[PDB]
Formats: sequence, structure tokens, C-alpha cells
Amino acid sequence: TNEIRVAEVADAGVVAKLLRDFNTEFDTPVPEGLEERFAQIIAHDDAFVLLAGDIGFAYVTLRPSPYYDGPVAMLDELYVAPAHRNRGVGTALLQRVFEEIRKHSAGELQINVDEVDTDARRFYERHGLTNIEQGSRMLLYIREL
Amino acid sequence: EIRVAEVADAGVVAKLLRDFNTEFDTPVPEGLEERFAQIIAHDDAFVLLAGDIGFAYVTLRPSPYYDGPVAMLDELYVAPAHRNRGVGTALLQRVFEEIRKHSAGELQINVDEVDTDARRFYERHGLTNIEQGSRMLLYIREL
Ligand SMILES: CC(=O)SCCNC(=O)CCNC(=O)[C@H](O)C(C)(C)COP(=O)(O)OP(=O)(O)OC[C@H]1O[C@@H](n2cnc3c(N)ncnc32)[C@H](O)[C@@H]1OP(=O)(O)O
Ligand SMILES: CC(=O)SCCNC(=O)CCNC(=O)[C@H](O)C(C)(C)COP(=O)(O)OP(=O)(O)OC[C@H]1O[C@@H](n2cnc3c(N)ncnc32)[C@H](O)[C@@H]1OP(=O)(O)O
Repeated sequence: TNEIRVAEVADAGVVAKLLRDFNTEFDTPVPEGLEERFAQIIAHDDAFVLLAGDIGFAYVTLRPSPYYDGPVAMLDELYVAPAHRNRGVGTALLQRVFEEIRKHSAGELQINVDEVDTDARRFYERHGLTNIEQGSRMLLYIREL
Repeated sequence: EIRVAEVADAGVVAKLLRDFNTEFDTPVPEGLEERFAQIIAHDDAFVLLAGDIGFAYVTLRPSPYYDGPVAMLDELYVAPAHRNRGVGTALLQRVFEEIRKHSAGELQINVDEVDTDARRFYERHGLTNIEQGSRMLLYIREL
């Protein structure tokens, strides 16, 4: 019931619902049109969504880098519904992210995370991700436009 | 001034990225010029050049939050002898102008915490490390 699969265009509605649940949990805003945009992204772009049943997802983008022949991957969104956490779903999603980007010969996986999100940080650290390069923490700066 | 690099400019861009990595003692892969020539040719990334002394490398990728892309300033560098004279400011100003032509919904930049001079530069030009009272971190795994 919760095996990991690659989302198809017709799955955009389920992905959108999970993203809304994610934003609702963290009291962050949602634009209209998530479903339509996910449908276009899944069909046409260098990006994919993995679904665990209807209870978790991972949204990955692939973009060019001069450092590698393959892309740099970014896990833009990762979410497991609260009642299904601490059961290995997130581990299985992340393992499948690494499996799928390996098919594309991706040179790196990147993930941005809030410092306050200590559970997610411990999860990523325990599954082979680091905040350190050249002996320094790495920070994300943004400007919304 | 600042110009959008062409495939013919791949040698210059590669040289600057090499110089950047040499300055900070970080690894340089082979084939940078050839890879930049391929990347410049395609439609989801671009390089801005300040003469032959500075560059910005920007990627564009999809997001479900906007019709336009999320832009990332994956590399920004001005040659040491030309710093502190507004070149970086001009490059970043042109980054915003070019991604606006793509209706990009956000610009993202990852930077090391120890690069305090670069962070002061980004903060002075409208970038923030804070959301919901929390700093934002980058995690990676090299593959
Ligand atoms: C770019 C971004 O999206 S960054 C923000 C990341 N997303 C979020 O924070 C959203 C809210 N959180 C979540 O959705 C989840 O907390 C996630 C996605 C971070 C992790 O998902 P989960 O399904 O909880 O992960 P999983 O169960 O595999 O592992 C969590 C812990 O449970 C442990 N665990 C696994 N199976 C079991 C089990 N049967 N019994 C008890 N503990 C278990 C794991 O070992 C892990 O511990 P660790 O973090 O100390 O290594
Ligand atoms: C995604 C990334 O590339 S993150 C890393 C960014 N790149 C680097 O740090 C490389 C080293 N530095 C540089 O190449 C340049 O100095 C840049 C790109 C940071 C700024 O370019 P400049 O042409 O110096 O910018 P400009 O003259 O418009 O503004 C000056 C500000 O640049 C910053 N700056 C100047 N020298 C340096 C330096 N050696 N290292 C970092 N930041 C610097 C300071 O904040 C300075 O402001 P101050 O007068 O308060 O010190």
C-alpha cells in the first residue's frame, strides 16, 4: 500500500494534496494551481516526484553543473504524513532518491533545510548528508520575487 | 558592462571558475570549458560576464509554487584585483534583471558561513538567510 513509485502526470493531485498538508503543518502559504503545475513539471521537465502510497513524497529537480557530466540533484521537498513517521517511509523515499538520481549519473544531492528543523537535520545526517564543506557550515540565502 | 555569455565565451568562463577554485583551494574537474560550452548552449542556465574579470552562473529549475522557475546563483566571482569596485553589485543586479525576464519566483544562493564578506554583500542586496525565525542551511552529499 505504501511502496515507492515514480509519480505520473495523473498523480499530480495526490502530490499537490501532500504539499498542501506540508504547508498547512508549518503554517506557510500556498498559491493556487499546485496540481496543474505539478502535472506540467512531471510531464516535461528535468524533475520527478516519488510517492509512497498516498502518504509521503519526494520532489527532486535536476539541473546542470560544470563539475559533472550529469546533473546536480536537489531534493526540493520531502514530506511524510505525521501519523506515518518513524516507520522507515522517509528512509525509503530518500534511498529511492539516491537510486533514481544515480540512473542520471547525478554528481551530488543538495537539500535546503531550516536550522530549527532538528528532526529533519538528524535524519539527513544519519543518511549521509552534511552541512559542512571546507570546514564551514553552508547557508541558504533567498529573495522572493 | 555585463553581457550574457555565448558558447564562444566558454574558455573565459572556465578560466574564471578555475581561478575561483584555485583561490579557495577547492577541486577542479577536467573538462570545464567543454562542459560550459554545452551548458551555455541550453535553455535552463546562463552565465553573465563582466569583461573577462567576473562572472555569475545561474540555473533555472521548476517549482510548483510559480509558473516561472526558481533561479539559483550557483557561482559568483570577481577576480581579486577587480573587487570592491562595484563589479559584483553590477553582476547581481543583472542576475535579477535576467531572471525577471523569465518571471523567476525566487533567487537562491548557497554560501559558506565563513565567507562573511560575501554574506554581507548578499544581505546588503536584499537576500536573507532567515525564514520563520530560523536560519536556512544547505546539506549535501557528493556522489
Ligand atoms: C527540502 C525539505 O523538504 S527540508 C524539510 C524536510 N521535511 C520536513 O521536515 C517535513 C516534516 N517531516 C517529515 O515529513 C519526516 O519527519 C521526515 C521526512 C523528515 C522523515 O520521515 P520519516 O518517515 O519520519 O523517516 P524515517 O521513519 O525513515 O526515519 C525517522 C527516524 O525513525 C527511525 N525509525 C525507522 N523505522 C523505525 C521504527 N520502526 N520504529 C522506530 N523508529 C524508527 C529512523 O531510524 C530515524 O531516526 P534518525 O532520524 O535518528 O535516523
Ligand atoms: C554561490 C557563490 O559563489 S557564494 C561565494 C561568493 N563568491 C566569493 O566569495 C568569491 C570571492 N569574492 C568575490 O569574488 C567578490 O568579492 C564578490 C563576488 C563576493 C563581490 O564582488 P565585488 O566586485 O567585490 O563586489 P562589490 O564591489 O559590488 O561590493 C563590495 C563588497 O563585496 C564583498 N567582498 C569584497 N572582497 C571580498 C572577498 N575577497 N571575499 C568575499 N566577499 C568580498 C564585501 O561585502 C564588499 O563590501 P565592504 O566594502 O563592506 O567590504
